[PDB]
Amino acid sequence: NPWTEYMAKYDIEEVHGSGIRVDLGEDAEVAGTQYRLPSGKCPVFGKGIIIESNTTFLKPVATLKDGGFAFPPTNPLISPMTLNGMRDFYKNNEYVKNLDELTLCSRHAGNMNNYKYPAVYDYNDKKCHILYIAAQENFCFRPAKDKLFENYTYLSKNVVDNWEEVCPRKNLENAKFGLWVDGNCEDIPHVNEFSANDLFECNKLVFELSASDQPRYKSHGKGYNWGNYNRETQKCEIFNVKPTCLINNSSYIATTALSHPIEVE
Repeated sequence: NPWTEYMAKYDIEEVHGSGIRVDLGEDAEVAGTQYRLPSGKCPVFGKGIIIESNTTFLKPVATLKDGGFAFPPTNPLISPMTLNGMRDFYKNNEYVKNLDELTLCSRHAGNMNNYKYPAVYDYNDKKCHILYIAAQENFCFRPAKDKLFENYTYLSKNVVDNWEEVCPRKNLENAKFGLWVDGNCEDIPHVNEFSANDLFECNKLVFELSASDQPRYKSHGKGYNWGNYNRETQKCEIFNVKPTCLINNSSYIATTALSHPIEVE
């Protein structure tokens, strides 16, 4: 199989290793009590938390419906923090100061106190928001990809510093996910067809069906994490087994729950 190295980043069980829609893949103790928390190794592009009721989840947590999920204002301001603020903050730490923006944001969040907070990096403002609340679905709320969340990036304490190399980001244009069989890339045999107006809607549906750690209930990255979008027939072909090759097909764009809902390569 000549695709093995190239397709490794799409083996989501291995490279991410946790829930995507809801990531609660590890446990940590804070003062004699066991809590679940995000533990996936890849960033989740376009993911945010919808609350319905009229205020962003990146608003600071209340000090409940008054506020959001994020760290409350501190002194000096640890959250939110700009990329350049973080680089200045850590400018004496050669192991941290040159990290990519997402890994930096993850490490920054994890530098607060066993149990390490997840984060969201917003590419719009170039700000890292440490999330005080690690819950992702229930205040009633749910995780989602939305046009408003497009530049948000949901980050666990475990985001690897080489995610650029080993994690999905972009959708693959003119390409269809497949299964390497006997020296040839074959179609995924069974797919679950969801109609979708565009790639974004397909990416949002794959995310909705993807690996989830909320209904000892961990997904470990298993689930409907992939979709082939036929842009001609407007079908989001969703499946739950890892792809092991690509088929060239101008009609398709290959997406994953982790991938950005818009960017193509």
